[PDB]
Amino acid sequence: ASLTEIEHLVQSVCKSYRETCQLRLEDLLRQRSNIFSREEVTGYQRKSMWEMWERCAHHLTEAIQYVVEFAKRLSGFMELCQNDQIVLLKAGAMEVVLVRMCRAYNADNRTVFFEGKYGGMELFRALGCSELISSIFDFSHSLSALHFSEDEIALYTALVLINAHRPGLQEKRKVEQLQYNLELAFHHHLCKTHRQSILAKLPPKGKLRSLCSQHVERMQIFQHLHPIVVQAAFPPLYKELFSTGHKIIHRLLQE
Ligand SMILES: Cc1c(CN2CCN(C(=O)C3CCCC3)[C@@H](C)C2)cc(F)cc1NC(=O)c1cccc(C#N)c1
Repeated sequence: ASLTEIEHLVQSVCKSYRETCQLRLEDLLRQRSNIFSREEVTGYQRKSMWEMWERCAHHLTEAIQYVVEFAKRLSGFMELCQNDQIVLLKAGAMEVVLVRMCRAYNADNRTVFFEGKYGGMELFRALGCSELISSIFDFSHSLSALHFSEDEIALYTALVLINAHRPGLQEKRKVEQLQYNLELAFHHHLCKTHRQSILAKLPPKGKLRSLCSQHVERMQIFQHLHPIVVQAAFPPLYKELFSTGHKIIHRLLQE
């Protein structure tokens, strides 16, 4: 790629992201005074572990589905073979969702948007995975310290997804070339806006992987203790991507 095509790639990624956000950033910031009362928080904490897991699993499936659309809209992704399309989504989808969580994070009061209002991490105590919750909140705290623009989150999450080191890629070189162009795009936009300082502050790739594997771990614990719940009440896309016990992704991609 030459320079003018890199700048074209920057706009293409920013637009693909814009069209595939679960909510506009405005909508998330207009709601910041809308906070769960002490009684609604006690309601969340008195809920059973399995109902809370189901409501979070449902919420994650919606977020993941917008990430699939982002991938379908992302320049060059549909050109990869279906096997690498699925390998990339299987590994990266939760990661992009983890990065995207910071838009719904309010670092003043340390609350997150969840089912219509903002609450702190004590909302999720019924999950019984307080370590993972703390890590997500801290991760989201770190990303918010960097004051990402929407364009930056667009470019960063594109690289989070288009990772040519994912085990199982059949056209590894074709993914590396796409990855290189997106990296060029990202770094060009950072340079043009005088934001290269954030390069040293981005989370290591082992942190995003750590959060994901912890998600799979705590969920496998939960599913062991409640196997019918996951079978009966968890969204199919969520079970495919994560549980012990490629086809919904297949159809999401075909459509
Ligand atoms: C809810 C939320 C948490 C809390 N966290 C606990 C449960 N979860 C798990 O993974 C649990 C850990 C293992 C199983 C479930 C996450 C889903 C969420 C942190 C955070 F930083 C942001 C959010 N909310 C959003 O990001 C959000 C919500 C609605 C719309 C949009 C948009 N656009 C974004």
